[PDB]
Amino acid sequence: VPLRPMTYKAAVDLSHFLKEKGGLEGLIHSQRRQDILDLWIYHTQGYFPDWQNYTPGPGVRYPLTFGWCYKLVPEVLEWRFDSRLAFHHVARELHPEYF
Amino acid sequence: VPLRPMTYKAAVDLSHFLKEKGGLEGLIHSQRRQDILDLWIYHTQGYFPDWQNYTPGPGVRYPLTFGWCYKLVPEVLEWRFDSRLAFHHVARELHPEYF
Repeated sequence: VPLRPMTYKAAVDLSHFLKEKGGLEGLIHSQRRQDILDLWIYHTQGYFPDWQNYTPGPGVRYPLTFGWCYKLVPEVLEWRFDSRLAFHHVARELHPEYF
Repeated sequence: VPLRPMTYKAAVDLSHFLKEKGGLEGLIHSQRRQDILDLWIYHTQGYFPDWQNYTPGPGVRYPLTFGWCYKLVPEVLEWRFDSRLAFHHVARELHPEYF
């Protein structure tokens, strides 16, 4: 599918789709796992795999892409959904440098 | 100045400018007062005066425009600044209908 962009719209439609039809919720996090997810989406939906970044730790890793509603919570981490993320751009609040 | 749009960028630059050089902070709210502010900005900076809407009450009136960081708190209200507004689109969280 046409190489498209990761807009806030996309980030939710997709963020949503992963909850209502999938076991990402809870699933322990690993770089390799993220990559197959990232590579998959990129092929399935078409978004270039470089948007799924989280804040640097320690603690909770808030997504850098507003709209994407999944943070990584406890360094063993899990894919924890959270919809106040679809409205609160936490990661920008904490790390304004990144934006 | 060229009739421009009220983008999140503008909404803060402007939202900021009002704190660091003005007594809007606290000032009791009235429709008429808002209007002279709205009409002024529109002339000064150039933004068509129809962006400064807040949520319907009771209670706190969160701005409908993300970026604009001023809510109306207590029905006598005041122009109360708040920067977690530049990151949290509260009004969309509460009233998803409006968006």
